Amino acid sequence: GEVPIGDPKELNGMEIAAVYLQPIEMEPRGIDLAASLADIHLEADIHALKNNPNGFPEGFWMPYLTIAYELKNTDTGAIKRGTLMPMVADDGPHYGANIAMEKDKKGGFGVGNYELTFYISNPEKQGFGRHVDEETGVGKWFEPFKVDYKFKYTGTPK
Amino acid sequence: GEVPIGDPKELNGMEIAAVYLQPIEMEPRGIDLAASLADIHLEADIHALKNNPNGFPEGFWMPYLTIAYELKNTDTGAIKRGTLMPMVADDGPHYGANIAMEKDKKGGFGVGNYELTFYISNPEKQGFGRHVDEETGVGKWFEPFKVDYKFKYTGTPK
Ligand SMILES: [Cu+2]
Ligand SMILES: [Cu+2]
Ligand SMILES: [Mn+2]
Ligand SMILES: [Mn+2]
Repeated sequence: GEVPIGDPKELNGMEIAAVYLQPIEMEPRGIDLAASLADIHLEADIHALKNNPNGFPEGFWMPYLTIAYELKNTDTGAIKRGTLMPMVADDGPHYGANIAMEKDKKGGFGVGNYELTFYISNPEKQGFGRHVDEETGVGKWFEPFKVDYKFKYTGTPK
Repeated sequence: GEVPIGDPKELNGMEIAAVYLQPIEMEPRGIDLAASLADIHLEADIHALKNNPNGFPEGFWMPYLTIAYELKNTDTGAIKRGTLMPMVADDGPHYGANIAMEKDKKGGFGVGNYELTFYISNPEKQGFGRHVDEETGVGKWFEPFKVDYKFKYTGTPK
């Protein structure tokens, strides 16, 4: 029951797609918003492309990325921010977070037209190294960037 | 060059193998022992097996693992410990560390018969989440475990 969010982007040797589905229960507790307090679960699917400049195989999950998001309702004008934390599900690893939409007590996060922005920084920010030697070395990481999406939130799918 | 260390184990839905190379110049700087001060680059190749109980596709590198090593020289008795940090090379991500062997003056880490032990803890120790709902949930993480290797160190590869 995954609803697609806009069109996927291909940049910095990665494919960056967005989806959302029913809220999910995550361990460890206390890091994420609880399932009952949320309406959706946002996910960032980031996998390596062909000939990734940082040495990642095609289709491999891009790990240790630092992802912040910004969800804007174009109609009501409401904006919220958070972070997508790394986790694994039955369809493998991803970056995600439970998000309150209708249940957001501030309001203006119900059914409507939206803009989603990711803010991604490379793995070195989290202590992930890379070889730079002649034989096995890879190229420089990307500078912090962002990708914009546009989608229509049709309501909670739970 | 790349010299293999012992047999690769199949434990806890993972293929765990060990190899060592020539000292690798790594970035960012400061994070690892310098290539000029080292004699080998110890490596731990850990990927998911078929039917992984924690949702990881077959072949995928297992991320966010805490790997501590204990390299002991059975002839001389000299022990040293450290941790293998995550990094990427042109053939993909792995856990590695530059190690001083002949260049370590504090012990007898020269050519001879060695024992290598990895002490691996699950991704949840570094704040890696997992879904536990019925629809998209995965199995419980493995408890901390050891894997043992026996090899003969022949010197710096060249
Ligand atoms: Cu998730
Ligand atoms: Cu390495
Ligand atoms: Mn998914
Ligand atoms: Mn290798």
